[PDB]
Amino acid sequence: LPQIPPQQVNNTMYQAFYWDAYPGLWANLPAMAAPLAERGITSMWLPPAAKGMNGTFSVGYDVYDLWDLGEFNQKGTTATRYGTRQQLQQALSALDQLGIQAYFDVVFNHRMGADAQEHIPGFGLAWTEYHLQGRQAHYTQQNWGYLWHDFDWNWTAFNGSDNQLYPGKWWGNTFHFPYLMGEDVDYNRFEVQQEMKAWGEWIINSVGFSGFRMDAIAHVDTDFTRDWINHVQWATSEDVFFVAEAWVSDINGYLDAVNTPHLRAFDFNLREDFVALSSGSKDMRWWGGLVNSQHRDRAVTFVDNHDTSRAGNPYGMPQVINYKNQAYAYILLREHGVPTVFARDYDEFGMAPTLDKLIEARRYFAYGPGHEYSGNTEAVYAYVREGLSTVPGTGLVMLISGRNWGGQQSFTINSHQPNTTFYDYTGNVSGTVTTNAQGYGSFPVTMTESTGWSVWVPQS
Amino acid sequence: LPQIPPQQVNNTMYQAFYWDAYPGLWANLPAMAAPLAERGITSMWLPPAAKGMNGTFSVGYDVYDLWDLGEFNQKGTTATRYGTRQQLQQALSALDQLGIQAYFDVVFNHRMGADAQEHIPGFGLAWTEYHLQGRQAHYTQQNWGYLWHDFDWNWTAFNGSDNQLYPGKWWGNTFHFPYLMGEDVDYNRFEVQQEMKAWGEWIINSVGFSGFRMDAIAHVDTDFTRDWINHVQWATSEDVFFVAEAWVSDINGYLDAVNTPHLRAFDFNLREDFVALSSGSKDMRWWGGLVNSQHRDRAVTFVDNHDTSRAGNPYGMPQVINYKNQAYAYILLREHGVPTVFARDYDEFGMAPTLDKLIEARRYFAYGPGHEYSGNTEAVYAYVREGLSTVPGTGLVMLISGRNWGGQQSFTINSHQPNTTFYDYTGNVSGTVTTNAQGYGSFPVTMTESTGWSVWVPQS
Ligand SMILES: C[C@H]1O[C@H](O[C@H]2[C@H](O)[C@@H](O)[C@@H](O)O[C@@H]2CO)[C@H](O)[C@@H](O)[C@@H]1N[C@H]1C=C(CO)[C@@H](O)[C@H](O)[C@H]1O
Ligand SMILES: C[C@H]1O[C@H](O[C@H]2[C@H](O)[C@@H](O)[C@@H](O)O[C@@H]2CO)[C@H](O)[C@@H](O)[C@@H]1N[C@H]1C=C(CO)[C@@H](O)[C@H](O)[C@H]1O
Repeated sequence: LPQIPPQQVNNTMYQAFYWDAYPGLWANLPAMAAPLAERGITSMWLPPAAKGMNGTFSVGYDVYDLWDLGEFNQKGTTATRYGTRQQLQQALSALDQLGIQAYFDVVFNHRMGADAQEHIPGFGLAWTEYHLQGRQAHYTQQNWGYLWHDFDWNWTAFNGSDNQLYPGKWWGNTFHFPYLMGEDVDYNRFEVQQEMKAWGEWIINSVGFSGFRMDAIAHVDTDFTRDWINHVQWATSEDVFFVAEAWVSDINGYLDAVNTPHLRAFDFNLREDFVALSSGSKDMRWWGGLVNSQHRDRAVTFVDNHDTSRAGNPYGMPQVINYKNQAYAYILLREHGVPTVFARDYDEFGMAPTLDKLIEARRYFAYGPGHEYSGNTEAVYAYVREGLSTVPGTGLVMLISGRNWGGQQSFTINSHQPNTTFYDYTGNVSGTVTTNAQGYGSFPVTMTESTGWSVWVPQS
Repeated sequence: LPQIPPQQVNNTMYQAFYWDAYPGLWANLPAMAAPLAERGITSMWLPPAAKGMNGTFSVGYDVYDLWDLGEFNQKGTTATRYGTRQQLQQALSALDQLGIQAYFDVVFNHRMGADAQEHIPGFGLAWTEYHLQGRQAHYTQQNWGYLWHDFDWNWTAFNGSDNQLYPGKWWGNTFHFPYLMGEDVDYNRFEVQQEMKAWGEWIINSVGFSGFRMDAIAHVDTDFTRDWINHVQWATSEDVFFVAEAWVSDINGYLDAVNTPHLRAFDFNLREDFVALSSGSKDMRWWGGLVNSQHRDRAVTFVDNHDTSRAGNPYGMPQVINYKNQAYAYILLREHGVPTVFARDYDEFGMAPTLDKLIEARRYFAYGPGHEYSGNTEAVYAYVREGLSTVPGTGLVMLISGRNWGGQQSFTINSHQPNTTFYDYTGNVSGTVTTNAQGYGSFPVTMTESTGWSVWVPQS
């Protein structure tokens, strides 16, 4: 396999959970991640790891105490759904030896599970008194100095609940609607901003994560988001990875509003093309999405996540059932974006036998400039990676069929590698393809759903 | 002085010329560069280095042969205005030794100085026959292989001239008007595109430049522009620098049209604030500029260049007569953008003494998160750099007067450094400032033109 200079290895993200998945994940995470690292996964998005209101039953999004990573006895348990902090720290060390960066699912927008009610003057009853043992232990003046503030999480830490404002509050400068659920956190209050900057430092520099997936971040004040990202980046030696879950109509607008070069965003709109792909009738010449937009460099592409694919389909999203490998090929091999392999696809749906080779194709071959194919048809999409002049053996000519016909079809494509012989890394088409002196070869693809993708890369 | 980690040192650019300046620059450049390296200049925008139509009298923008860097006798001289290519290579070696990156001023849009005319069938005479001895010497099949194409630069390498298209030609997809001057090069021709890629690799990997100032590039086909940048970036092991001279009304839309993360652009709009500043009557609360836009991270800021500041004022631009040190402070110490120090200001106008301390202020202290100041007045702008937690002694509190009243005014500002004693690195205000437990100090600034900027930094 071609050997890539480490600093140039493509980042391939793996979402290491789906809904209700993997109770006790932390203990098992080293084993799960060992083969994934061999394939070419270089980062995993872990489920929200902080204590949530429903204890071991919580997936993590009903977050209670951001400073309690399965360490303190609260909400009925010490461990989270996934395990104790010790098991998490050992998981992080294992992933570290394996070369994998772990991203934290931070839930900034809301809190749930108050320890007691309060009477808020001029308002009434609210579930706003939060005790937060983990905060008491780690958010101390000794640890954080200038970022430490003596204040209690009660109703003055929140904008409000049930889309009603608490006295003297306002929702903030939010790109989406401000209120989603729970007790909406007031990031217009200075002491909360500073504590969150301290927590971001703790997660990277002390706990040992390498980046964040930012839950519902478009419901959160945009100025705080920018200032917290900017603070954590300046505060860390590594280049920390930030990806927004900004599930809005205009994700380009959201990124321009936050206005930090460190923030990426999930490509929600590219999925609509995979929805069309699943029909088996999509015109394979047209592709939209963030990854073909003026923010394409800041795109994090995916096929499904725990909201889009979930038993019962609770958010009513159209499903991506068919042609899923062609969808994964599209996100994995093209030059732009950081792609996400979804655990439910790899694991539960059992797509690992075919996905394994696509992760390797991205890992060891998808390098050099990218080229679109003037010869795309209504039924076949093709794409080229030149490869690396420095690394002979890189480059790829990929083809995907959006039809279930049977048989093959071939396309004359310029690989930009003269007089080079290729072969199909996927094992879907047999034989070789030899290019001519100007770089062109005749590459086939199978016109089926089940095997309708091919990734031709140069022979050893 | 604070010791900044090598990979974190701010980029500070110096445009190493102005109009008609420095005949024989190459021999004198290492001498000029050594003290500037000490102050903190890290990159130098060098004048267009390729042979021009006007020989030793060519600043370099009437470019004739891009492969002739002063190595071949054509246009009446072997050496350019700035020297031989031997003397250029020696200057680049010395810059390497000083840790200074060199940026090549590439002139892609047009050619001038045709050797003979051609009778274009169905058009008439045109000055299109380019002999190009440098191209004969270096653009060879043995040197470049796949990128080498056998063709001569005659009328079929250009789109037209005098805003008139040649037969079969179109102007291309250009953001600005396509025609500026000379023989407009056809970048919609494959062979011309492929040759320019070869040349880009040559400049970086063989001559030893580190980046590019892209002349008149809004007039050049946007798709070539993106493809060239991306090709050169992939073909270079180092992180190559690219700044566009896109002198258009909507620089944001230009950078979105080219759509590569590697391209920066000059912030022409911010200069309009410095024109206002120069009057002595600017409202210092208000600032525009690309550096304050959604493309701020891709801004290259400056006060003047060889087009805006020139004897005779050839393009009718308003001049920044006064408050020039305040302008420089503004572009040098704020967190976004890469700033440019102009040789005409440093040298001819004698600003070196004061610019020396503001360059050192950027090199050594301008790190960590930036913060705007809520208490800006019509007369005073202020701004804070929080500094680095890992490097004690960094950070700064800058203020700039836009008034010439005399005396001093003090401003209560959060420096984000508790219990810290500051002093004015510019020496314009005597004494020290001591911040309280929460980081706030009372920072003075002189209300004058000639001394009205202060840059408070931590005592050592
Ligand atoms: C579940 C999901 O809901 C919201 O997303 C909606 C978008 O706002 C809309 O644009 C709409 O078109 O569809 C989306 C689904 O209705 C919300 O904005 C998202 O942040 C949210 N996803 C995360 C939020 C959670 C915490 O409240 C979790 O429940 C969820 O699993 C997260 O992925
Ligand atoms: C000198 C300058 O001319 C053009 O610039 C104009 C802009 O296009 C307009 O938007 C307008 O506002 O004013 C500008 C000045 O008239 C052109 O676009 C620029 O590229 C050009 N600058 C470079 C071009 C040259 C030719 O190679 C050189 O003469 C000049 O020194 C370069 O800096």
